[PDB]
Amino acid sequence: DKKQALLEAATQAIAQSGIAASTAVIARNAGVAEGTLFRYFATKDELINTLYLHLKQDLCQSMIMELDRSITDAKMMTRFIWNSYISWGLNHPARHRAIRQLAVSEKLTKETEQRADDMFPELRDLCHRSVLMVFMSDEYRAFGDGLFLALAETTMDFAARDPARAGEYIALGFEAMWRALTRE
Amino acid sequence: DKKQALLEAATQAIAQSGIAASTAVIARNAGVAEGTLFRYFATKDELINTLYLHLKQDLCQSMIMELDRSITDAKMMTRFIWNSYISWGLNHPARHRAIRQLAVSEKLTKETEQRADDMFPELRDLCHRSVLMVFMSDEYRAFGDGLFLALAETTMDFAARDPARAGEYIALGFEAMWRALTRE
Ligand SMILES: CC[n+]1c(-c2ccccc2)c2cc(N)ccc2c2ccc(N)cc21
Ligand SMILES: CC[n+]1c(-c2ccccc2)c2cc(N)ccc2c2ccc(N)cc21
Repeated sequence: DKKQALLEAATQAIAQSGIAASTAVIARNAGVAEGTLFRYFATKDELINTLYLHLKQDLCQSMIMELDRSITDAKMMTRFIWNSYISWGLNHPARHRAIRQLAVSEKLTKETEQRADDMFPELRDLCHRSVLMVFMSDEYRAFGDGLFLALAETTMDFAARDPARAGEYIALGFEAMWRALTRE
Repeated sequence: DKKQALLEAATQAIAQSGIAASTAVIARNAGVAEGTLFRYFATKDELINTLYLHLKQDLCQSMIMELDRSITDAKMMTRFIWNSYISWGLNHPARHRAIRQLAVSEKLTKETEQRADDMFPELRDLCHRSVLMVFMSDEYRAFGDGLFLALAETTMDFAARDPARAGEYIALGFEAMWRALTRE
Protein backbone atom coordinates (compact mmCIF):
# COMPACT_ATOMS: atom_id res chain seq x y z
CA ASP A 1 0.00 0.00 0.00
CA LYS A 2 2.51 2.14 1.74
CA LYS A 3 4.09 4.94 -0.43
CA GLN A 4 0.57 6.38 -1.03
CA ALA A 5 -0.10 5.94 2.74
CA LEU A 6 2.96 8.10 3.52
CA LEU A 7 1.98 10.83 0.93
CA GLU A 8 -1.65 11.16 2.28
CA ALA A 9 -0.47 11.48 5.96
CA ALA A 10 2.18 14.08 4.89
CA THR A 11 -0.62 15.92 3.02
CA GLN A 12 -2.78 16.19 6.17
CA ALA A 13 0.18 17.01 8.52
CA ILE A 14 1.63 19.75 6.23
CA ALA A 15 -1.93 21.17 5.63
CA GLN A 16 -2.18 21.49 9.44
CA SER A 17 1.48 22.50 10.38
CA GLY A 18 3.34 23.43 7.13
CA ILE A 19 6.85 22.00 6.59
CA ALA A 20 7.41 22.34 10.39
CA ALA A 21 5.23 19.07 10.38
CA SER A 22 6.68 15.82 12.03
CA THR A 23 8.10 12.76 10.12
CA ALA A 24 7.31 10.71 13.29
CA VAL A 25 3.66 11.98 13.22
CA ILE A 26 3.54 11.45 9.42
CA ALA A 27 5.01 7.83 9.58
CA ARG A 28 2.76 6.96 12.60
CA ASN A 29 -0.44 8.29 10.89
CA ALA A 30 0.53 6.22 7.75
CA GLY A 31 0.67 3.06 9.96
CA VAL A 32 4.48 2.44 9.47
CA ALA A 33 7.79 2.94 11.39
CA GLU A 34 9.65 6.27 10.84
CA GLY A 35 12.79 4.55 9.39
CA THR A 36 10.34 3.11 6.79
CA LEU A 37 9.27 6.69 5.81
CA PHE A 38 13.02 7.36 5.18
CA ARG A 39 13.38 4.21 3.02
CA TYR A 40 10.61 5.48 0.65
CA PHE A 41 11.87 9.14 0.93
CA ALA A 42 15.60 9.36 1.73
CA THR A 43 15.14 12.90 3.32
CA LYS A 44 12.45 15.31 4.59
CA ASP A 45 13.33 17.76 1.70
CA GLU A 46 12.81 14.87 -0.79
CA LEU A 47 9.45 13.98 0.87
CA ILE A 48 8.48 17.74 0.53
CA ASN A 49 9.52 17.87 -3.14
CA THR A 50 7.92 14.49 -3.99
CA LEU A 51 4.63 15.35 -2.19
CA TYR A 52 4.45 18.75 -4.01
CA LEU A 53 4.81 16.90 -7.41
CA HIS A 54 2.07 14.40 -6.51
CA LEU A 55 -0.36 17.15 -5.33
CA LYS A 56 0.39 19.42 -8.34
CA GLN A 57 -0.10 16.48 -10.78
CA ASP A 58 -3.59 15.74 -9.28
CA LEU A 59 -4.58 19.50 -9.45
CA CYS A 60 -3.25 19.73 -13.05
CA GLN A 61 -5.10 16.50 -14.10
CA SER A 62 -8.31 17.97 -12.66
CA MET A 63 -7.85 21.29 -14.55
CA ILE A 64 -6.74 19.63 -17.84
CA MET A 65 -9.85 17.42 -18.05
CA GLU A 66 -12.11 20.56 -18.01
CA LEU A 67 -10.04 22.57 -20.58
CA ASP A 68 -12.22 23.72 -23.56
CA ARG A 69 -9.47 24.03 -26.24
CA SER A 70 -11.90 25.98 -28.52
CA ILE A 71 -11.44 29.18 -26.29
CA THR A 72 -8.30 31.21 -27.33
CA ASP A 73 -8.95 34.61 -25.60
CA ALA A 74 -6.25 34.72 -22.84
CA LYS A 75 -8.71 36.19 -20.20
CA MET A 76 -11.56 33.70 -20.94
CA MET A 77 -9.08 30.76 -20.92
CA THR A 78 -7.58 31.93 -17.59
CA ARG A 79 -11.11 32.37 -16.09
CA PHE A 80 -12.21 28.79 -16.96
CA ILE A 81 -8.88 27.45 -15.59
CA TRP A 82 -9.35 29.53 -12.34
CA ASN A 83 -12.85 28.00 -12.01
CA SER A 84 -11.29 24.55 -12.24
CA TYR A 85 -8.48 25.49 -9.80
CA ILE A 86 -10.96 26.79 -7.11
CA SER A 87 -13.19 23.70 -7.69
CA TRP A 88 -10.25 21.36 -6.95
CA GLY A 89 -9.39 23.38 -3.81
CA LEU A 90 -13.02 23.23 -2.59
CA ASN A 91 -12.97 19.40 -3.15
CA HIS A 92 -9.48 18.88 -1.57
CA PRO A 93 -8.92 21.67 1.07
CA ALA A 94 -6.01 19.90 2.82
CA ARG A 95 -4.37 19.08 -0.57
CA HIS A 96 -4.58 22.80 -1.51
CA ARG A 97 -3.36 23.98 1.99
CA ALA A 98 -0.32 21.64 1.58
CA ILE A 99 0.51 22.92 -1.99
CA ARG A 100 0.34 26.57 -0.82
CA GLN A 101 2.61 25.96 2.27
CA LEU A 102 5.20 23.92 0.26
CA ALA A 103 5.10 26.49 -2.65
CA VAL A 104 6.04 29.46 -0.43
CA SER A 105 8.47 27.35 1.83
CA GLU A 106 11.54 27.91 -0.52
CA LYS A 107 12.32 24.17 0.17
CA LEU A 108 11.22 23.26 -3.39
CA THR A 109 14.13 22.67 -5.83
CA LYS A 110 14.45 24.46 -9.17
CA GLU A 111 14.06 21.05 -10.88
CA THR A 112 10.81 20.42 -8.92
CA GLU A 113 9.28 23.84 -9.85
CA GLN A 114 10.08 23.25 -13.59
CA ARG A 115 8.64 19.69 -13.53
CA ALA A 116 5.46 21.14 -11.86
CA ASP A 117 5.24 23.90 -14.57
CA ASP A 118 5.64 21.26 -17.35
CA MET A 119 2.55 19.35 -16.10
CA PHE A 120 0.34 22.13 -17.69
CA PRO A 121 2.04 23.73 -20.74
CA GLU A 122 -1.08 25.78 -21.72
CA LEU A 123 -1.14 27.45 -18.22
CA ARG A 124 2.68 28.15 -18.37
CA ASP A 125 2.18 29.80 -21.86
CA LEU A 126 -0.83 31.74 -20.44
CA CYS A 127 1.48 33.09 -17.70
CA HIS A 128 3.98 34.11 -20.45
CA ARG A 129 1.18 35.78 -22.52
CA SER A 130 -0.61 37.59 -19.65
CA VAL A 131 1.28 38.08 -16.28
CA LEU A 132 3.02 41.46 -15.68
CA MET A 133 6.71 41.08 -16.58
CA VAL A 134 7.78 42.10 -13.03
CA PHE A 135 5.90 38.99 -11.67
CA MET A 136 7.68 36.68 -14.20
CA SER A 137 11.16 37.98 -13.07
CA ASP A 138 13.48 35.74 -10.97
CA GLU A 139 13.33 38.35 -8.12
CA TYR A 140 9.50 38.79 -7.86
CA ARG A 141 7.96 35.60 -9.45
CA ALA A 142 7.67 33.92 -6.00
CA PHE A 143 5.85 37.06 -4.66
CA GLY A 144 3.52 36.96 -7.73
CA ASP A 145 2.85 33.29 -6.98
CA GLY A 146 2.25 34.14 -3.28
CA LEU A 147 -0.29 36.85 -4.18
CA PHE A 148 -2.04 34.45 -6.60
CA LEU A 149 -2.19 31.70 -3.89
CA ALA A 150 -3.52 34.21 -1.26
CA LEU A 151 -6.32 35.35 -3.59
CA ALA A 152 -7.21 31.78 -4.64
CA GLU A 153 -7.28 30.49 -1.02
CA THR A 154 -9.39 33.45 0.18
CA THR A 155 -11.82 32.70 -2.71
CA MET A 156 -11.98 29.00 -1.68
CA ASP A 157 -12.56 29.96 1.99
CA PHE A 158 -15.47 32.36 1.30
CA ALA A 159 -16.99 29.95 -1.28
CA ALA A 160 -16.76 26.95 1.09
CA ARG A 161 -18.56 28.81 3.93
CA ASP A 162 -21.39 30.35 1.75
CA PRO A 163 -22.16 27.85 -1.06
CA ALA A 164 -25.17 29.95 -2.20
CA ARG A 165 -22.81 32.78 -3.33
CA ALA A 166 -19.78 30.50 -4.23
CA GLY A 167 -20.12 31.15 -8.04
CA GLU A 168 -20.09 34.93 -7.38
CA TYR A 169 -17.06 34.85 -5.01
CA ILE A 170 -15.30 32.74 -7.69
CA ALA A 171 -16.17 35.35 -10.41
CA LEU A 172 -15.22 38.38 -8.19
CA GLY A 173 -11.94 36.70 -7.05
CA PHE A 174 -10.94 35.89 -10.66
CA GLU A 175 -11.53 39.56 -11.77
CA ALA A 176 -9.57 40.87 -8.75
CA MET A 177 -6.64 38.45 -9.38
CA TRP A 178 -6.65 39.26 -13.14
CA ARG A 179 -6.43 43.06 -12.47
CA ALA A 180 -3.73 42.42 -9.76
CA LEU A 181 -1.35 40.22 -11.82
CA THR A 182 -1.86 41.03 -15.55
CA ARG A 183 -0.60 43.45 -18.21
CA GLU A 184 -2.30 46.84 -17.99
CA ASP B 1 -3.43 43.19 34.29
CA LYS B 2 -5.31 39.84 34.00
CA LYS B 3 -7.56 41.10 31.13
CA GLN B 4 -4.54 42.54 29.17
CA ALA B 5 -2.61 39.29 29.86
CA LEU B 6 -5.56 37.28 28.45
CA LEU B 7 -5.76 39.59 25.38
CA GLU B 8 -1.95 39.17 24.65
CA ALA B 9 -2.20 35.34 25.15
CA ALA B 10 -5.35 35.34 22.93
CA THR B 11 -3.42 37.35 20.26
CA GLN B 12 -0.52 34.82 20.20
CA ALA B 13 -2.92 31.78 20.22
CA ILE B 14 -5.25 33.03 17.45
CA ALA B 15 -2.25 34.14 15.33
CA GLN B 16 -1.06 30.47 15.41
CA SER B 17 -4.38 28.45 15.31
CA GLY B 18 -7.16 30.90 14.19
CA ILE B 19 -10.44 31.25 16.17
CA ALA B 20 -10.11 27.43 16.74
CA ALA B 21 -7.47 28.49 19.38
CA SER B 22 -8.30 26.81 22.69
CA THR B 23 -9.45 28.92 25.68
CA ALA B 24 -7.59 26.36 27.93
CA VAL B 25 -4.31 27.17 26.08
CA ILE B 26 -5.04 30.93 26.06
CA ALA B 27 -5.72 31.11 29.82
CA ARG B 28 -2.69 28.97 30.83
CA ASN B 29 -0.35 31.04 28.56
CA ALA B 30 -1.70 34.23 30.30
CA GLY B 31 -0.87 32.68 33.71
CA VAL B 32 -4.63 32.23 34.69
CA ALA B 33 -7.36 29.53 35.01
CA GLU B 34 -9.73 28.86 32.03
CA GLY B 35 -12.44 29.48 34.69
CA THR B 36 -10.97 33.06 35.22
CA LEU B 37 -10.87 33.64 31.41
CA PHE B 38 -14.69 32.96 31.39
CA ARG B 39 -15.05 35.46 34.33
CA TYR B 40 -13.59 38.19 32.05
CA PHE B 41 -15.31 36.93 28.82
CA ALA B 42 -18.48 34.87 29.44
CA THR B 43 -18.19 33.41 25.85
CA LYS B 44 -15.41 32.73 23.32
CA ASP B 45 -17.33 35.21 21.04
CA GLU B 46 -17.02 38.09 23.61
CA LEU B 47 -13.21 37.48 23.80
CA ILE B 48 -13.09 37.51 19.94
CA ASN B 49 -15.05 40.81 19.81
CA THR B 50 -13.05 42.57 22.54
CA LEU B 51 -9.66 41.38 21.17
CA TYR B 52 -10.60 42.52 17.63
CA LEU B 53 -11.43 46.07 18.89
CA HIS B 54 -8.21 46.26 21.01
CA LEU B 55 -6.01 45.18 18.04
CA LYS B 56 -7.85 47.47 15.59
CA GLN B 57 -7.48 50.45 17.99
CA ASP B 58 -3.70 49.71 18.17
CA LEU B 59 -3.37 49.45 14.32
CA CYS B 60 -5.51 52.58 13.75
CA GLN B 61 -3.51 54.63 16.38
CA SER B 62 -0.29 53.64 14.56
CA MET B 63 -1.64 54.71 11.11
CA ILE B 64 -3.19 57.98 12.45
CA MET B 65 0.13 58.94 14.19
CA GLU B 66 1.97 58.49 10.81
CA LEU B 67 -0.63 60.20 8.58
CA ASP B 68 0.92 63.00 6.43
CA ARG B 69 -1.93 65.49 5.57
CA SER B 70 0.43 67.18 3.11
CA ILE B 71 -0.40 64.21 0.78
CA THR B 72 -3.40 65.54 -1.21
CA ASP B 73 -3.41 62.84 -4.02
CA ALA B 74 -5.94 60.06 -3.10
CA LYS B 75 -3.76 57.20 -4.49
CA MET B 76 -0.50 58.51 -2.87
CA MET B 77 -2.33 58.89 0.42
CA THR B 78 -3.71 55.35 0.22
CA ARG B 79 -0.18 54.27 -0.55
CA PHE B 80 1.33 56.05 2.51
CA ILE B 81 -1.40 54.50 4.70
CA TRP B 82 -0.61 51.04 3.14
CA ASN B 83 3.07 51.64 4.08
CA SER B 84 2.05 52.34 7.73
CA TYR B 85 -0.29 49.25 7.74
CA ILE B 86 2.45 46.92 6.44
CA SER B 87 4.95 48.52 8.83
CA TRP B 88 2.58 47.77 11.82
CA GLY B 89 2.25 44.14 10.67
CA LEU B 90 6.04 43.72 10.32
CA ASN B 91 6.43 45.23 13.80
CA HIS B 92 3.58 43.04 15.22
CA PRO B 93 3.19 39.88 13.13
CA ALA B 94 1.03 38.01 15.72
CA ARG B 95 -1.18 41.14 16.06
CA HIS B 96 -1.81 41.28 12.25
CA ARG B 97 -2.30 37.48 11.93
CA ALA B 98 -4.89 37.63 14.77
CA ILE B 99 -6.68 40.67 13.27
CA ARG B 100 -7.03 38.86 9.92
CA GLN B 101 -8.39 35.61 11.48
CA LEU B 102 -10.86 37.65 13.65
CA ALA B 103 -11.95 39.93 10.77
CA VAL B 104 -12.99 36.96 8.53
CA SER B 105 -14.47 34.86 11.39
CA GLU B 106 -18.24 35.77 11.11
CA LYS B 107 -18.12 36.08 14.95
CA LEU B 108 -18.00 39.93 15.00
CA THR B 109 -21.23 41.67 16.11
CA LYS B 110 -22.78 44.53 14.03
CA GLU B 111 -21.79 46.92 16.89
CA THR B 112 -18.16 45.65 16.82
CA GLU B 113 -17.89 46.20 13.04
CA GLN B 114 -19.37 49.77 13.47
CA ARG B 115 -16.94 50.77 16.25
CA ALA B 116 -13.98 49.41 14.16
CA ASP B 117 -15.22 51.29 11.06
CA ASP B 118 -15.13 54.72 12.81
CA MET B 119 -11.71 54.39 14.51
CA PHE B 120 -10.13 55.97 11.30
CA PRO B 121 -12.37 58.55 9.55
CA GLU B 122 -9.79 59.46 6.81
CA LEU B 123 -9.43 55.78 5.85
CA ARG B 124 -13.22 55.10 5.93
CA ASP B 125 -13.80 58.06 3.54
CA LEU B 126 -10.85 56.98 1.22
CA CYS B 127 -12.53 53.47 1.09
CA HIS B 128 -15.91 55.05 0.23
CA ARG B 129 -14.27 57.22 -2.51
CA SER B 130 -11.94 54.51 -4.03
CA VAL B 131 -13.26 50.90 -3.56
CA LEU B 132 -15.34 49.10 -6.25
CA MET B 133 -19.12 49.27 -5.42
CA VAL B 134 -19.31 45.40 -5.24
CA PHE B 135 -16.63 45.36 -2.44
CA MET B 136 -18.65 47.92 -0.45
CA SER B 137 -21.90 45.94 -0.90
CA ASP B 138 -23.65 44.21 2.06
CA GLU B 139 -23.21 40.90 0.12
CA TYR B 140 -19.51 41.17 -0.87
CA ARG B 141 -17.81 43.74 1.44
CA ALA B 142 -16.68 40.90 3.76
CA PHE B 143 -15.04 39.16 0.75
CA GLY B 144 -13.37 42.45 -0.38
CA ASP B 145 -11.96 42.82 3.17
CA GLY B 146 -10.71 39.21 3.02
CA LEU B 147 -8.96 39.85 -0.32
CA PHE B 148 -7.35 43.05 1.12
CA LEU B 149 -6.12 41.24 4.27
CA ALA B 150 -4.77 38.31 2.10
CA LEU B 151 -2.78 40.73 -0.06
CA ALA B 152 -1.54 42.72 2.99
CA GLU B 153 -0.52 39.57 4.94
CA THR B 154 1.29 38.16 1.86
CA THR B 155 3.16 41.49 1.42
CA MET B 156 4.27 41.40 5.10
CA ASP B 157 5.33 37.69 4.82
CA PHE B 158 7.61 38.36 1.77
CA ALA B 159 9.04 41.59 3.20
CA ALA B 160 9.83 39.84 6.54
CA ARG B 161 11.48 36.83 4.78
CA ASP B 162 13.53 38.76 2.14
CA PRO B 163 14.28 42.09 3.81
CA ALA B 164 16.73 43.22 1.01
CA ARG B 165 13.60 43.73 -1.21
CA ALA B 166 11.02 44.67 1.44
CA GLY B 167 10.41 48.13 -0.14
CA GLU B 168 9.82 46.54 -3.55
CA TYR B 169 7.37 43.93 -2.16
CA ILE B 170 5.48 46.76 -0.30
CA ALA B 171 5.22 48.90 -3.52
CA LEU B 172 4.24 45.89 -5.76
CA GLY B 173 1.72 44.64 -3.19
CA PHE B 174 0.13 48.11 -2.96
CA GLU B 175 -0.19 48.43 -6.75
CA ALA B 176 -1.63 44.87 -7.12
CA MET B 177 -4.14 45.61 -4.24
CA TRP B 178 -5.10 49.00 -5.83
CA ARG B 179 -5.79 47.28 -9.23
CA ALA B 180 -7.72 44.47 -7.46
CA LEU B 181 -10.07 46.55 -5.32
CA THR B 182 -10.58 50.08 -6.79
CA ARG B 183 -12.75 51.80 -9.43
CA GLU B 184 -11.95 52.88 -13.03
C1 LIG C 1 0.42 34.15 -11.34
C2 LIG C 1 0.21 33.22 -12.48
N1 LIG C 1 -0.75 32.11 -12.24
C3 LIG C 1 -1.86 32.13 -12.98
C4 LIG C 1 -2.20 33.21 -13.95
C5 LIG C 1 -2.82 34.40 -13.56
C6 LIG C 1 -3.16 35.36 -14.50
C7 LIG C 1 -2.94 35.12 -15.84
C8 LIG C 1 -2.35 33.94 -16.23
C9 LIG C 1 -1.96 33.00 -15.31
C10 LIG C 1 -2.89 31.06 -12.84
C11 LIG C 1 -4.16 31.23 -13.40
C12 LIG C 1 -5.16 30.29 -13.11
N2 LIG C 1 -6.39 30.40 -13.64
C13 LIG C 1 -4.85 29.15 -12.33
C14 LIG C 1 -3.60 29.01 -11.81
C15 LIG C 1 -2.61 29.96 -12.04
C16 LIG C 1 -1.31 29.86 -11.37
C17 LIG C 1 -1.01 28.78 -10.50
C18 LIG C 1 0.23 28.74 -9.86
C19 LIG C 1 1.15 29.83 -10.00
N3 LIG C 1 2.36 29.80 -9.38
C20 LIG C 1 0.80 30.93 -10.79
C21 LIG C 1 -0.42 30.97 -11.46
C1 LIG D 1 -10.37 47.40 0.81
C2 LIG D 1 -10.48 48.70 1.52
N1 LIG D 1 -9.32 48.99 2.44
C3 LIG D 1 -8.41 49.96 2.12
C4 LIG D 1 -8.43 50.67 0.83
C5 LIG D 1 -8.06 50.00 -0.33
C6 LIG D 1 -8.07 50.67 -1.53
C7 LIG D 1 -8.49 51.97 -1.58
C8 LIG D 1 -8.84 52.64 -0.44
C9 LIG D 1 -8.82 51.99 0.76
C10 LIG D 1 -7.21 50.13 2.90
C11 LIG D 1 -6.15 50.89 2.41
C12 LIG D 1 -4.95 50.94 3.10
N2 LIG D 1 -3.88 51.68 2.65
C13 LIG D 1 -4.89 50.30 4.35
C14 LIG D 1 -5.96 49.63 4.90
C15 LIG D 1 -7.12 49.47 4.14
C16 LIG D 1 -8.25 48.63 4.59
C17 LIG D 1 -8.26 47.99 5.84
C18 LIG D 1 -9.27 47.12 6.19
C19 LIG D 1 -10.35 46.85 5.30
N3 LIG D 1 -11.38 46.03 5.69
C20 LIG D 1 -10.35 47.47 4.05
C21 LIG D 1 -9.27 48.34 3.68
